Amino acid sequence: AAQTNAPWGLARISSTSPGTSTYYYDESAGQGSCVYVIDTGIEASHPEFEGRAQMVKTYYYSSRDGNGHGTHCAGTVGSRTYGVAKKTQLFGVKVLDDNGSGQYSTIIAGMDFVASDKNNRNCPKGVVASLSLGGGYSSSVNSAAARLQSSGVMVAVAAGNNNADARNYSPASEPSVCTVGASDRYDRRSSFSNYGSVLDIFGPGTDILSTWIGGSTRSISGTSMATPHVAGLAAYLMTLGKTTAASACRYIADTANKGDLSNIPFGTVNLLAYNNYQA
Ligand SMILES: [Ca+2]
Ligand SMILES: [Ca+2]
Repeated sequence: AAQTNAPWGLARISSTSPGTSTYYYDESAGQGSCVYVIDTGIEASHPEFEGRAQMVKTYYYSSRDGNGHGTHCAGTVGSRTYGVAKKTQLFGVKVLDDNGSGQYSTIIAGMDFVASDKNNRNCPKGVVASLSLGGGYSSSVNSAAARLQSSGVMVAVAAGNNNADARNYSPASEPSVCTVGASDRYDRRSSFSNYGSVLDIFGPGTDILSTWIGGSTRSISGTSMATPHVAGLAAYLMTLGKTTAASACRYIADTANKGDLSNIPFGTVNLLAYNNYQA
């Protein structure tokens, strides 16, 4: 299948070179996989989700996304127009308040929640969790992210937006999960993206169009936008039988576009998420 005039990052992920505008993907489109978006929530009524999204848990007064950040990320995973995995199932877990902020004990609780809740849901092709959040190093946060991964969920986390080594941020610094850096439309590392040996992969994160609250859309930037391209891609590959939750990050790295990016510091992987689609 082909989506013409796609957002650039969806094109980038199905091409060996930059500058194309068509997203080429298999029709299966992540059908039968599930992605948990652990964030500010998801506006599930947005037309672009087509009834495929729902809130399953909130740690605040309401389950509503009063911010937009979670809706945007969810959109890049699995919205019709803006998503990598256009037929996946989205579940929203609200660990961040409507200012985009959250305590570490709540974030941890949210990851433990997903590990359990997945056993109650029908996800025959597998389970993915997208965590477009982070702060300073915490061994407990890293530990929760490790638990979620070892549960059998493909965990994808943002590297962070400090133009620094990701080793000092969590859950970015947990080795066992899939730590995602950001690139721009010219195949440069995004000027804000963290880097370092703990990064596993890069994805598109500068000027990413996606769904917003109030039924709208908008284009924002960050490692937060790169993470759901990778989470979506994982879902899409698992539905294809190409990989499993335990090895998806490694599979994505082994099948990535190698060496295309510029401004990658020495010791950081130069690998950009790629679907390898061939009609
Ligand atoms: Ca190339
Ligand atoms: Ca890793």
